Amino acid sequence: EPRGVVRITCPVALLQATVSTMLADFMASCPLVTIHLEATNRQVDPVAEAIDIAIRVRPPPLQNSDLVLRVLGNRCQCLVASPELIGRQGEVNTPVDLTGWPSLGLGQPQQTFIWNLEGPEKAHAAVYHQPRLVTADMNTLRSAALAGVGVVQLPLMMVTEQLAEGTLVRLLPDWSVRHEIIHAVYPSRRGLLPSVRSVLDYLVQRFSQLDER
Amino acid sequence: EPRGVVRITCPVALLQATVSTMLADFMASCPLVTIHLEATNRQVDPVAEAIDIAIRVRPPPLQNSDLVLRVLGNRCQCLVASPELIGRQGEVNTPVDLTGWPSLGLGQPQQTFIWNLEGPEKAHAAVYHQPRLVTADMNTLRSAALAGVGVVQLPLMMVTEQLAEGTLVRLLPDWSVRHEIIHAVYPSRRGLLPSVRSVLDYLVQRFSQLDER
Ligand SMILES: O=C(O)c1cccc(O)c1
Ligand SMILES: O=C(O)c1cccc(O)c1
Repeated sequence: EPRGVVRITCPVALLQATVSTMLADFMASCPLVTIHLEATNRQVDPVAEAIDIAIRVRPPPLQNSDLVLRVLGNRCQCLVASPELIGRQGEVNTPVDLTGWPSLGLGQPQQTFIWNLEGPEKAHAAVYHQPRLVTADMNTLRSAALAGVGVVQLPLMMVTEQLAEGTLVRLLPDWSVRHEIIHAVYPSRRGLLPSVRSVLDYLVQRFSQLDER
Repeated sequence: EPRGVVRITCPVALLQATVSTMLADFMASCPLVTIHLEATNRQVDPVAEAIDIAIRVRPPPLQNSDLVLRVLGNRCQCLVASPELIGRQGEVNTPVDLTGWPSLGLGQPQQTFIWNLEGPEKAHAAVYHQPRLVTADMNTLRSAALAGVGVVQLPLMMVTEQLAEGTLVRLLPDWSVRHEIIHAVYPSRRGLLPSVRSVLDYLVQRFSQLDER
């Protein structure tokens, strides 16, 4: 019954870990729907590039633009390093202790990398680091952290198996990094289209069925 | 001993499946080397953007540009679909039989998607398809193919576990799609730098230790 083309954008790590299997199951149940899916980590302007659904992962506050916003879930972040690296660099009891640790950075080389932390008694700390590895691929960062290259901040869901095995260890567990909000942004008119709506509703139902943090 | 910044580009699927663990191990053994790694599937111009090492995956023939070329390995491709999809769409004994099958496409939406095939007795076939799913992420394509959304062409190394389980099946096994060559392209002067060379040599040794096809 739903038929037409739907143009979607989604960050890479979220697509591989979560969104891909949703879209696969949707397309199996809606044979007449065509999906053009750009896997990119760039900020996408939905109105100009005529994007029907743009999935984003950003920390609050979020864009109060003219676009419609639907929240899909919250994902917490954490600072991790390997036991080997911890054995060499000392103890981390306050954010100041991270100064000088080798680090890894998610993004582009020209960016300024800073860990924003909130701790007990409403304490805030902002720790600048010069990472020796900079990339947008979360898989590569996790493998580098596993080898003890540097401390890195990753989404919890990306490292759950490693932390359970002990091959990665959480630093400063009493402090917390700002959480990220998985949300979908769409132009008001595009969501009216029947095919776009069916895709939108199915994602909402699938994300509601998840109990990830 | 090696120290400095090395700027590298690498396609996503190859980075996640292969190149990431190499760079991780290298950086653990060379603490003074900084790596800026862009994970992108775009054609990178190394000379203009001042890229030290650009890793590419393209079928032969390759660029005879002024850049230095080092071959790292050959990766064969194959056409796969799920048993369920095969049960619904009929039998595939010649490339003509693929006409009309729902398909998936690796790339951008505006591209023209054609399967180039070579068969027995030096027979060539070129099968145009209109894919209902278009993306650059290989993981998403594999999950869609697993759900029976469409026939897709993927690198063999990406589907070895699926084919062994039977959840994906190889179409037209007597025909072959052109193979892809993993190679690294670098400006002649940039490779002279000590840090770039150490990275280059380590990749050459690591890829030589692989016996992937
Ligand atoms: O929960 C996830 O799988 C996830 C994936 C990517 C980014 C992110 O913040 C969260
Ligand atoms: O052999 C691989 O892992 C590979 C990964 C990506 C592309 C490709 O042609 C091959």
